[PDB]
Amino acid sequence: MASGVAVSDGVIKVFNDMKVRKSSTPEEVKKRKKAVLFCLSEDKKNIILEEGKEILVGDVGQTVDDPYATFVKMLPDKDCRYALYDATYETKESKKEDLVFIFWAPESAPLKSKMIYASSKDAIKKKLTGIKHELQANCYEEVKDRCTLAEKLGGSAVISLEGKPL
Repeated sequence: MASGVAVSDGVIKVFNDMKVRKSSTPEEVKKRKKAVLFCLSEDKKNIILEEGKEILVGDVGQTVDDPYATFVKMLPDKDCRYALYDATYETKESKKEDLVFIFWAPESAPLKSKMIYASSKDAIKKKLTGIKHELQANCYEEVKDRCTLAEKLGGSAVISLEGKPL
């Protein structure tokens, strides 16, 4: 077995909402996932998503002050996983959102949950179909760096990455 990994479909199901967003009123658009932290199944060969690991956007104003912090927070270097963060920044003109597949691949992760992901980075995109943007890091600094997510929107005119951090 070369490509030891098989998405559970739902990965696309939970992502289908990220690509299309799926909003309407102010009581919904706010409840948008700002970092769907996925993860490998138990068999260690089935790309799936998590249930208790998915940050939103409205949280920034609800109870949370900085979602980007929640990400790396539950993004240890020993837990190689996937993620799709939304570049909800505020440039000198208006706010924008660039879906960036935050590829959490900590080189120091467990080989028993890393050899797959690394060799699965392509299996995942097999369904994503060359996702628009993305960001893969192997360090808390690289993942917990505001400038990092500001490297695919236009820092040249970004007065804020979250209306505060920048």
